[PDB]
Amino acid sequence: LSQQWEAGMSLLMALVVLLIVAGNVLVIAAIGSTQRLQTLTNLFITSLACADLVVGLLVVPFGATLVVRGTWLWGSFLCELWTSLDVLCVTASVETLCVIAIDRYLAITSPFRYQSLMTRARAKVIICTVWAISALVSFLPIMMHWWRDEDPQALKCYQDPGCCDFVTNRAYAIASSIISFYIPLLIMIFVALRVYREAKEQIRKRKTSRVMLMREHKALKTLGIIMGVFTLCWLPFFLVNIVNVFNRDLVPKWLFVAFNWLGYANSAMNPIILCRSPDFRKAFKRLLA
Ligand SMILES: CCCCCCCC/C=C\CCCCCCCC(=O)OC[C@H](O)CO
Ligand SMILES: CCCCCCCC/C=C\CCCCCCCC(=O)OC[C@H](O)CO
Ligand SMILES: CC(C)(C)NC[C@H](O)COc1cccc2c1CC(C#N)=N2
Ligand SMILES: NC(=O)CN(CC(=O)O)CC(=O)O
Ligand code: NA
Ligand code: NA
Repeated sequence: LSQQWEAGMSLLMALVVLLIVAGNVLVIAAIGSTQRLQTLTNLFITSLACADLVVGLLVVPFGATLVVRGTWLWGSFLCELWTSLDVLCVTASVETLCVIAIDRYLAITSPFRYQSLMTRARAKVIICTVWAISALVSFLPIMMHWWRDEDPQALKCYQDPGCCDFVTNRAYAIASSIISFYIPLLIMIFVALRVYREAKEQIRKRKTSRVMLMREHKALKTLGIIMGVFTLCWLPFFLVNIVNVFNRDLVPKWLFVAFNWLGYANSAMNPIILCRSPDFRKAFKRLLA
């Protein structure tokens, strides 16, 4: 009966990996094969799809083995590398979303300046910077062991290569959460709501025709959906992360795990959301025979 749960979960995990990996490869292949999707924003979408792809290839497969076997198989170094890459992908995702929000805000409020100053290459640089900042805030604190807690339970986990629970001290939990997630999220949300306001003002009445603006507004809607779904998927984990460093009894392990998997599920969601934007849909239809 533990074998039918081990087999039951193995098959389900393999399908999660397939969906994440194939969906995000399909997004990247749509953008790379279609003139109409060669927009700056979609370059930023590429960054997201990449973080999702690292989630599907590296993070979920290690994680599934933890989930179904109930112990860590891969030794102490890969435990730390896995954790670091998990933390990095979440960080780079929320920083890219906050950049998309700011970029669009500047695009709609200064279309002339924006289109005369932004390039495909200058976007690729912003993206690079994002991943460099994300890797710094992610990798460095892990590497330096600034996260370690001094409780015996924590110390027993750290001595056991078969334990890979991210048991951290309070200081690290709060500070890493602020810097990796809560500040870029709050900024993304504030700025996105202003983009939404300004778009609304504009269609109501730019020299642009109202039909052209409505088409601009459909593509902005896509990005807003991705942002709201990212918020719904990750905010519970981050709220619970903080409750739990203050009282470990408030959040049982299996529940903590469930919240973390709702975050990982975000990486399946974007390609599916993109399926309903018209330009992406067309491209997916062509690509899949
Ligand atoms: C009118 C006065 C109202 C003031 C209220 C605003 C308060 C803070 C709001 C946003 C912070 C903006 C932080 C800027 C950090 C983003 C850096 C960046 O790289 O932006 C992406 C780039 O612009 C892509 O083209
Ligand atoms: C609870 C999640 C909070 C976090 C949120 C993050 C920022 C998202 C900002 C705005 C929503 C974007 C979608 C805006 C949709 C407006 C489109 C509309 O007009 O509604 C139906 C339309 O009329 C039919 O064509
Ligand atoms: C298996 C684990 C627990 C590894 N999953 C990590 C989670 O997906 C991402 O969690 C985080 C992302 C960024 C910053 C973070 C963070 C957790 C903490 C803490 N203290 N700081
Ligand atoms: N045996 C090894 O290769 C690594 N070891 C030690 C470690 O990962 O810290 C794992 C173990 O002792 O179970
Ligand atoms: Na992501
Ligand atoms: Na361990």
